[PDB]
Amino acid sequence: PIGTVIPIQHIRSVTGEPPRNPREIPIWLGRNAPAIDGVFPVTTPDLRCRIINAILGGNIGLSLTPGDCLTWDSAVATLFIRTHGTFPMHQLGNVIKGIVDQEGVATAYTLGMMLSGQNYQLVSGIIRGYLPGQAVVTALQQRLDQEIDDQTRAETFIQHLNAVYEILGLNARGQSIRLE
Repeated sequence: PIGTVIPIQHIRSVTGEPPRNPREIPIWLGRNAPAIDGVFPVTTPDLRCRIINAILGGNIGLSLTPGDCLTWDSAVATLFIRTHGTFPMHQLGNVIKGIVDQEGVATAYTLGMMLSGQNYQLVSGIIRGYLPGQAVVTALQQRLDQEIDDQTRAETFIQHLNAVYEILGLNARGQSIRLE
């Protein structure tokens, strides 16, 4: 094969194979995508796409093509888009609602902006409402807002998210796991 043969099962091991529904798999990916990227260098667009579909194996129509999956964000979004008939930014509210509940605000934010196509702010607005501790909400709203660009806010949102999870020292939900 030209490029790199997909270890796939290695990747699936990273993701931990499909979760419950197909409809979950999109968002599910955006979580696992970086992890997949660990196994798989996914040095081509081709690769990226073949991984996803190969993960899920029997996914209805999420089976993207080696030309849509150039980024993980586009693919993950599209698989969800597959199952939810696509959205006119109507759905992102609900999309955020589901992941945050399941995985947490940081991840949901991530899918939401991917699903939304890098207009984080809308997804973020819903997300914001999903923060664990008001310190997190406030602080995030403060620093992540203040970023160097609009998308810098997009980029570092989760980092600040995790950051506030750091300073409050949570895993997320205002736990304060960290010693201090």
